[PDB]
Amino acid sequence: MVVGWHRPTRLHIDTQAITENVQKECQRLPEGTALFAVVKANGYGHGAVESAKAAKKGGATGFCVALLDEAIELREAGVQDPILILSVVDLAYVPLLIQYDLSVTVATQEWLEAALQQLTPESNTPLRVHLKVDTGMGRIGFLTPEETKQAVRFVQSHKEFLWEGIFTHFSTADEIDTSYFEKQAGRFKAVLAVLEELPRYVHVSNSATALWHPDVPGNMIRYGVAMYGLNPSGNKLAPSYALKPALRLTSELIHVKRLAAGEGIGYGETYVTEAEEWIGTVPIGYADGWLRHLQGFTVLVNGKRCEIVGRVCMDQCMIRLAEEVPVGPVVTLVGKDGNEENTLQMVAEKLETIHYEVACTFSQRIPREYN
Amino acid sequence: VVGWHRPTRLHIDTQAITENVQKECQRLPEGTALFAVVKANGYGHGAVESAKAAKKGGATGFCVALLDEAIELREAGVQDPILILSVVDLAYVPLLIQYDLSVTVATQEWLEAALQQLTPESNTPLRVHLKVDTGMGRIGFLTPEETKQAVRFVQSHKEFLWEGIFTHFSTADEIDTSYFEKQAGRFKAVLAVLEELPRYVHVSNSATALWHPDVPGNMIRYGVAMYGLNPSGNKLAPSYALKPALRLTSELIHVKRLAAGEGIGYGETYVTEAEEWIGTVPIGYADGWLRHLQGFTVLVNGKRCEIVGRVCMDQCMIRLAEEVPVGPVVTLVGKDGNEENTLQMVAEKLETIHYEVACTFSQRIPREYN
Ligand SMILES: Cc1ncc(COP(=O)(O)O)c(C=O)c1O
Ligand SMILES: Cc1ncc(COP(=O)(O)O)c(C=O)c1O
Repeated sequence: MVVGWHRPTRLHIDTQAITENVQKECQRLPEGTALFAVVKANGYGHGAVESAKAAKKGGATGFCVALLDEAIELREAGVQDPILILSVVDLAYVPLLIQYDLSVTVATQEWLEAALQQLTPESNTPLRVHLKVDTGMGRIGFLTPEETKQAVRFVQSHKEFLWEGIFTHFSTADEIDTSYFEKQAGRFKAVLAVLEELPRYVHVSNSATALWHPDVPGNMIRYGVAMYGLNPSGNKLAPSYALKPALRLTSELIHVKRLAAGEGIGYGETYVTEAEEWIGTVPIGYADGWLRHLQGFTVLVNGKRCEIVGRVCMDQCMIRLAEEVPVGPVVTLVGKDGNEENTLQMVAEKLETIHYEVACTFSQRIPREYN
Repeated sequence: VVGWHRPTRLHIDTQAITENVQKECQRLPEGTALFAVVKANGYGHGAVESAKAAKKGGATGFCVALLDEAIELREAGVQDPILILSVVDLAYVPLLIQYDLSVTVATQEWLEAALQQLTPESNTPLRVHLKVDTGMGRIGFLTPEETKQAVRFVQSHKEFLWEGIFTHFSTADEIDTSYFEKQAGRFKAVLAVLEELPRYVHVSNSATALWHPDVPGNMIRYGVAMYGLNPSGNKLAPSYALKPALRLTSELIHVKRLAAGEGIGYGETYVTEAEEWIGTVPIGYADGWLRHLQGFTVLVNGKRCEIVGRVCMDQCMIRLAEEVPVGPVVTLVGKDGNEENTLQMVAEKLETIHYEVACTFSQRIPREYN
């Protein structure tokens, strides 16, 4: 697939915003605490490499990725810092981990026992492994205190290995009620407790934890959404410091026409003109990530809100303009214009999801520009 | 970034796309041509590999939405006619000319302006396809009086060619054919002022081709049907057996048994009602597998497995029946045993149409062909 360069639709990524967002968080964490920038899913749709480079200038000394291929892309970009693949890697790819000196998470001894084989008798390239203990997310990890204790000692029983860290992940750190959270921490504590040695990286925090549960054991935080300026808790809580939106979505009217009252517009004729109306055509559709369920949403033109009317097409949608306008004026889908602003949170709410998903859904067909 | 190292894949059955195009071509007046619309990267399946498959099947032309897309096709070796269905900014007229691409024209001014930039020259015309708006409400000339001036203008200057004219139906798949007839009537009008017609007079898409085969015109823009999807969703039965060409797969990468009353996934939305085996599948909403796919069930060893707990950005959890090890294949879309998952179903869950599900599957999921 290609990216719509010759089309007015565009995604603007304010890099400095990321940097600012990262710097400010670094300032609120102890001097013995590292900031790892998690840029998975192509930097949550903003672009990994750039998010990665912007995150570094802010104080980040490590990176968190979700796939082997994503960790490799960073290396290929010149990223020379620790990179942690947040999930289970296929044994068939162990050698790749050694080649790019990537850090992997381990969730079972089975993987480690098999990983040992296919691993040089004494390699000068030990495999950096972070053991994940699952005290509540229910996804992956050891359900120790005993299981981890066995995993760790096994990891140290072999020069082929090198355990960089041990971590857990909270499922409700963005929740008003903190009862469940406190339980996960208990399970993590119960469990470093059974050990006698600790790796260099003991991490448990994500954006939400870092913002609302600061006084929590650990020396390294995995900073995600917050660095792109998005409130990790939707609109349930206020960040500890003013985040700064890094994503803007722009397009332009490429056709403007007046329709008589009583005319149907779009598929299924879900909409019918109520009177003389000015309808403008915008070159962005669901195939670009501007989902169909966005119909009643309003975008910006010349500082005024305009209702998308009618079914959102695959490659475009229609907005009822306020007053007659030529084609060409810029249409702000996400971002500020005049006294009005469209937040990714707003789009998420219209879609009944979280901005996490909205940002990740924006197709690659939409060119991203960084400044 | 393509996740080639992740056990998650998208299987495109090109032979299927080919067969779908063929059967259409056979029930077609034959004299009438079939143009394969492959915008949005072949509706998520891959534009080039789809086009190529549709040509083997009988397609003698292509429909794209973006100038960029048309150039992908050309640079890929496609010498057949490529029609850009949207309006192309004037500043890119030279490129249309360069790659000899057909362009949609929905206004008079565009034509008058493009003329100046055109010639000055006497070599290759600008293949124009005029579009009248008789209902959709999107782009195009909205009266028969207009377009008349258009074709009149186009046929006057040797810079253009007027390769065709068309319109687009908005409800060609609704059981109620009311609004469909209206549009057909207006496009009828319309033609009923022109004393000549261009090489192509297209009007129908998947839906109308499948249910309104008797509508006038000599070429159809075959869209979703070639991909094996019911253009009406589940409202009408396809005029012929469509073979879906898309399949989505992955595999279990972590299996475990949880105690009763154990929470799973963000917000702790799911709680074990008793000891059970949970599975972890490497695919989440960042791949297009949306959060609202929560209650949905996938297939492993020919058995439904409910996706429990929240869907994460990169993966999700499923409840397994028997226990079992890591490695089994997970069919999110397709057949497995006697069970089957359709985009339709996936569409039903998300509460939208398969068109959308297809186009949302992230670039991060490797497409494999055969
Ligand atoms: C294990 C893990 N930690 C941290 C993050 C980041 O959390 P958040 O994006 O809320 O800050 C994610 C990223 O994909 C992750 O799954
Ligand atoms: C004008 C036109 N015809 C055909 C296709 C739609 O064909 P189908 O409805 O079969 O998907 C498209 C979409 O890109 C198009 O807009």
